[PDB]
Amino acid sequence: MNLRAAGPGWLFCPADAPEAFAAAAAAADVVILDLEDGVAAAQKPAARNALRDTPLDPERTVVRINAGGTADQARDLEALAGTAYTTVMLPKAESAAQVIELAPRDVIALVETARGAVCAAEIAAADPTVGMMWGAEDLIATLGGSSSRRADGAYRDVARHVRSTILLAASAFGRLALDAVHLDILDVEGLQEEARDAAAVGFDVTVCIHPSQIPVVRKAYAA
Amino acid sequence: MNLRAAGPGWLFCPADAPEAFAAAAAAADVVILDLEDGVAAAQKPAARNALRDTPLDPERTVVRINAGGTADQARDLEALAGTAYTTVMLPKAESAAQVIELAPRDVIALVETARGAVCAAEIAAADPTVGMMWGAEDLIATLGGSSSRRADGAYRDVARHVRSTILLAASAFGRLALDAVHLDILDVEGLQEEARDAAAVGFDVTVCIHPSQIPVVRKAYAA
Amino acid sequence: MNLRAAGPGWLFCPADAPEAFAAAAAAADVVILDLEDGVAAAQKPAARNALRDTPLDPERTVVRINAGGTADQARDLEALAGTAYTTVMLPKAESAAQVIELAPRDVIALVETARGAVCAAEIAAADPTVGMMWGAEDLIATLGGSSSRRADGAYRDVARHVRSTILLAASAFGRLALDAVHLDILDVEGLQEEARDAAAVGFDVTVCIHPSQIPVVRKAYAA
Repeated sequence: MNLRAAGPGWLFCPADAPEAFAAAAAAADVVILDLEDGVAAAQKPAARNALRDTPLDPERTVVRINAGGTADQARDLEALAGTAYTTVMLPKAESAAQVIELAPRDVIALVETARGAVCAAEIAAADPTVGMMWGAEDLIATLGGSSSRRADGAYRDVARHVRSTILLAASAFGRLALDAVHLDILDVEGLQEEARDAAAVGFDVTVCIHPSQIPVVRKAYAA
Repeated sequence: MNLRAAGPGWLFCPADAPEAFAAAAAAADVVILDLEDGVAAAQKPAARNALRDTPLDPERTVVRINAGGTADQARDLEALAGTAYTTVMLPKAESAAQVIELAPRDVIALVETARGAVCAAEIAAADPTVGMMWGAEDLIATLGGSSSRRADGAYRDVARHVRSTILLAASAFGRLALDAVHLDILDVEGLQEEARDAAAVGFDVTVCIHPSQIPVVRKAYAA
Repeated sequence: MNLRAAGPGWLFCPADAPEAFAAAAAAADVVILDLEDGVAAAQKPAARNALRDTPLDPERTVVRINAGGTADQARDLEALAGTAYTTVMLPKAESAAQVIELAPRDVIALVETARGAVCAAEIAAADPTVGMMWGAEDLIATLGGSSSRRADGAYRDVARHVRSTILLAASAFGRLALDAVHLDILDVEGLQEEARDAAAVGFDVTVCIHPSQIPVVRKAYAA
């Protein structure tokens, strides 16, 4: 894809909700159709049919698949064979090997565990990689913690550490850098603060979970 | 050991003070009997006899030995042969090789130098490792600095950087993560702040230097 | 050189301004004569003649050359052959290989790109390296960003992350650690804050762009 030519506003859309695909695509620069956490276990088969029967522009759509080694991932790759999509987002990306095994597709590696952070440069360097993203929620969960943000709302240090790690790793290997979702959708002040910072430090994209976030991201990345 | 089954409150006890061993063990989840800085050069021989003649429960006790390559470390390992202890804490841990050479014992690697930080993942991955700890005092000392904390009491950036480095490295390799000692014992406010943060980001343990710290650690790690 | 014996106040002096070399050397502990950004494309040939015809004490002077693989770097190394200088500062240092290729000279590697940060330990370990420096301006520029500092004047997280990375990498390999320039020359409050922090965490040097900065650096590093 020409991912860098598309704007900074990427938007997750659960793949079991095809009646929303068209609105997502007109609201966003790029849509991430999601087969992992946006979709309940029981509705994943249905998401996979929707992925095949309701297409979006493949130059502006990526698919978030399930994690390395899972049965769900194998079922997802089977469903993708029926589409025109070329670019997948790998959750819980923990090794170069997990990226390589997705060739010949392009991969955005979403690093949200300790192992992924420690191996960030190896992941970024892997031949299929075209982008690196980070997520604070599952990072804190898999570390054994309870809260990604302190009381005043700033990320805790380890999240801030991983953020920089992934920005550097992506940029060292010429990859797109994607900043993490702002989970408090109505907190537009917080999102503006993060997206302006993201833009200023050289993130390419801030990923969004609701269409209302897109304008604020696009404005933050203006100059 | 089943270190994860024991609580979050670990407590250093100088090994030259056997009259205190029993009180330490009833106050703490785990006791670290110390052969390094808690004991003066001249009293180390005596600590080593105390280590042999006054035993603690080996399921709930670890021994802090001296650093790699030192004569003191060799004398410590000789004294440990006479005990039931299985798990040692290696100060100034700087390489996988320093951990490997302690096999077949289990090792908590205490990283408190630049080299240890740079090599954190290699240290964490080493087969004997069961835990990773960090210490800010000797990190700053060996870097050539003078102060681990700024005027408002927060750690300086490099300490905060090492903290996250060791949390990630431990968690990437399935190891226990131990947060650094709060040296200002009477500053219970500061300890509560650090331990609640430690718990929230997935530290398993906060290490203590005085029995009064244990309750505050155990409460911070509650939920 | 005996770089550690010289003071903490290093000062850049554009190499096209030889009428200023003597004043720079009396104002500073060490002078960095600059062939890269302090000198415009058209004046570089002239800088190189000045470097040869107006000598400074080689025990107290280093030369900032141009980047790896550039024609300018090759012209710089040709000009240096005519001098008594032994120690060069490599901008945009990105690999051990870029340092090795400068042997047998001593090298201060100035890390100011993502690749340099990711490869910091490899760079520090390289045999010619005697020092590591970082720069926030070109780090942010090459990452694709616009601002190294937030509104309240603190560095953005990625700069703070690289700072610590380079301090650790230098110290892990016994190298001098050089803290980044304070670009707002008249902001002596900001420089004092950074230099006192630098000194406290074990930086050896804070690099300066104007002679007025030297006293404030030397006082910050006192004890």
